[PDB]
Amino acid sequence: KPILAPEPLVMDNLDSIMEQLNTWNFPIFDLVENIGRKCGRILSQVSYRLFEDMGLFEAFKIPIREFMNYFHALEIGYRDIPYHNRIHATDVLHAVWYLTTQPIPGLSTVIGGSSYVFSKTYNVTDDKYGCLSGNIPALELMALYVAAAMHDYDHPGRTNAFLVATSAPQAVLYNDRSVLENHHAAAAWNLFMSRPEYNFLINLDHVEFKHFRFLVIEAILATDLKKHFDFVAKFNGKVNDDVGIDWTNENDRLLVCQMCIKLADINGPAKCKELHLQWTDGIVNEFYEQGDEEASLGLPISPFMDRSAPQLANLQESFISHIVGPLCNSYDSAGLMPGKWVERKIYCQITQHLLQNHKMWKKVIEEEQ
Amino acid sequence: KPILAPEPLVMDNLDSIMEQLNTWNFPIFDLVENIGRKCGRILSQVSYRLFEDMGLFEAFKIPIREFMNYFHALEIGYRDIPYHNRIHATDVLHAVWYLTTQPIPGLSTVSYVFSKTYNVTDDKYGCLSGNIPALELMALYVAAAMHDYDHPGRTNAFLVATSAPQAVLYNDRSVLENHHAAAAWNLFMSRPEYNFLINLDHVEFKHFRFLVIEAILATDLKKHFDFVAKFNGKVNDDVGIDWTNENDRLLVCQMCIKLADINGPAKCKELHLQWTDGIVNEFYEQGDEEASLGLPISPFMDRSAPQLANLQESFISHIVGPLCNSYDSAGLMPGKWVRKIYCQITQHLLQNHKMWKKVIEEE
Ligand SMILES: COc1cc2c(cc1OC)-c1c/c(=N\c3c(C)cc(C)cc3C)n(C)c(=O)n1CC2
Ligand SMILES: COc1cc2c(cc1OC)-c1c/c(=N\c3c(C)cc(C)cc3C)n(C)c(=O)n1CC2
Ligand SMILES: [Mg+2]
Ligand SMILES: [Mg+2]
Ligand SMILES: [Mn+2]
Ligand SMILES: [Mn+2]
Repeated sequence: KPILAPEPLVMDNLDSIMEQLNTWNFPIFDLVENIGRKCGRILSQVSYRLFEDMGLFEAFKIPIREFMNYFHALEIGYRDIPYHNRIHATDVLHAVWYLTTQPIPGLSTVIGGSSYVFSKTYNVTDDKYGCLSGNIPALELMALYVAAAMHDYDHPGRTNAFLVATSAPQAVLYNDRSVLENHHAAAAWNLFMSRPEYNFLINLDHVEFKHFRFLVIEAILATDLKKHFDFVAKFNGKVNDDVGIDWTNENDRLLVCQMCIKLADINGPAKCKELHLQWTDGIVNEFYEQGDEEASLGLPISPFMDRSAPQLANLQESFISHIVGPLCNSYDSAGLMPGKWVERKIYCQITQHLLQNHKMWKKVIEEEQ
Repeated sequence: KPILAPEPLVMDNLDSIMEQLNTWNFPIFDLVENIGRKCGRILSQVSYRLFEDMGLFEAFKIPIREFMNYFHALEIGYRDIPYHNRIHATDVLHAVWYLTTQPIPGLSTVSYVFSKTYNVTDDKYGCLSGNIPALELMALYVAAAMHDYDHPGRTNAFLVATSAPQAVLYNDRSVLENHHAAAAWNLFMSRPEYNFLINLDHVEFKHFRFLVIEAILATDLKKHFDFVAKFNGKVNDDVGIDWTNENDRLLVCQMCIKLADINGPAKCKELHLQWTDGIVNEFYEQGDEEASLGLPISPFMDRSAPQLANLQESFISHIVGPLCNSYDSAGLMPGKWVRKIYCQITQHLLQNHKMWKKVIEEE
């Protein structure tokens, strides 16, 4: 019955691609081909590297075998669908790691902090640059990373609105409230608890484990796009009406973690053209599969989900303008965006990609009109 | 095989008690004895009478057989535990009906239904059923019937502390209330013999389901203070309660199902004390199980060390009292003009509070 991590445990010939993890535009699809399509190891392998990179194994006496057992079971439970698969989960984990360990221009380190981890890739001795992992305790950072790995577990390639409209068993079970996000969290925790071979958290005390579980759940549930505007408003409030992010306040740290996983979840439009376009193919393929089923069931086809009338450019442009753009703006306004001091001015790779990708789609719109 | 209602759908031997439904201190335990303790028909029989009394069957072309099928299946699924049983569910349904149908002094009256027990000659009175559309009222009543379905006689905190499958399933968030709503809707949808809502259109049905869920989830005591604050907010704000606003009517409905859920301390001594025995018995059963494990026994749950009077007094002072005060302040409490108002409900709550204080002093 229990799914255990294959004898090799850590694969050895992937070192060249794995060295590139500390870039924003990590070539994740090249990693897929390297490892093997539907080999089912990308997540556990990347998880190992990133946890190793942060010294999380040592920080929480995590047994590597149980870690790799759980993460393999987890990744096996991601379905082979175009977008919400184990490759997306790996991508999201890489993004929250990048966002939390890379230099942020003019970020202050929290007074009185000794407990925290730092990436081996964070070798700078600058006072002009900080990173989130210096302001967020290791337990909370680990919670965020595990959440990213878990966050879309057993996704069926349909939206919540679809599950609700068709009274799917999941929607009835969760009373039409964050159906998939509740499922991802609940199923992934159930998986964890089902076997002692999965108990990589054996050395947290009872209090720590309970707090960890709470944080993981809050992070996963924050991925419901239905609550996107509420989260952005609430964060904007703390930066505009309030004294800003109190890194000493547990609730402010939670809210940064949630904004962080949200940005990571929908990072595609903020990547280089190549990655962005590959992820686009994935998501629109899931949408059309839903459109097919909606039609066959006599329900009206949802916007942007008709293969016959795609409106691809409109989907992309509006998604960037209404969702991703405001989220990046909000996150930048708090000063959490990785970036570089120019020669003061800040150069920000993430918002620059988002601008270029937005331009690109606005051009297709004119040409098609 | 589905659970269907007993062939003679309406019982005929309960007429002396069922006419007394339009009193606050409905003798519900006498009805239990009339029907038979574990006969399992109390909820469906009361539901029939109240829906009949409101003309809801006619208002929504509800087929009575499917209605009675569902409500019997529902009541069968309430467990035989001391408090969170089908008798509590019936009690809660009776309370929301009473609160929404009975005369409220100086309430402005505004499709809608009215109780047969309500005369329209007295202008100095209104009732909530005149300000809340029939669909929303029906949602509230069905919610009350469903609201504690398949209760295991343990608190959410217990289920969370012991990583019960339900707590893992609902991520520690309103575990029981999510379960009650989800299990009761699953039951409804499982059989066409249960589809008493067949004649709502798609829009109405969706809105109905949303309202029912919101009412059930509002019974989580963890959210008690938020609801009371929010309601006090709308009352003490400008324009007060806007009966034309849907979100203002939802909060009224939620405050109504909340008051009904914990109505016991606002009943006559006799009823109050019977319900007390029930709840403390569930608490001690949980206390037992907590000690069977290595968990510390929760406050007021040790039978070998009871703080009954403290439990009662603090529950009234911290929970019930503020809720009644809030609800009275909005002017929604049933009562009689005697420029003075006599209010049976707040009167009972005061007396029961006094009673427990006295008991605390004697020690
Ligand atoms: C990374 O690329 C993308 C990733 C996603 C989505 C779109 C992407 O690009 C367009 C996406 C969109 C979505 N609904 C929306 C749709 C349809 C269009 C728009 C304009 C806005 C929303 C919220 N809904 C409900 C949804 O589940 N998703 C999945 C995540
Ligand atoms: C109407 O009678 C009663 C009905 C209930 C409860 C108490 C009653 O009166 C004692 C009750 C109380 C409870 N917790 C509390 C306890 C224990 C004590 C106090 C002071 C306050 C709360 C919120 N919790 C967690 C709980 O589940 N319940 C069940 C509903
Ligand atoms: Mg998701
Ligand atoms: Mg309850
Ligand atoms: Mn995702
Ligand atoms: Mn109840």
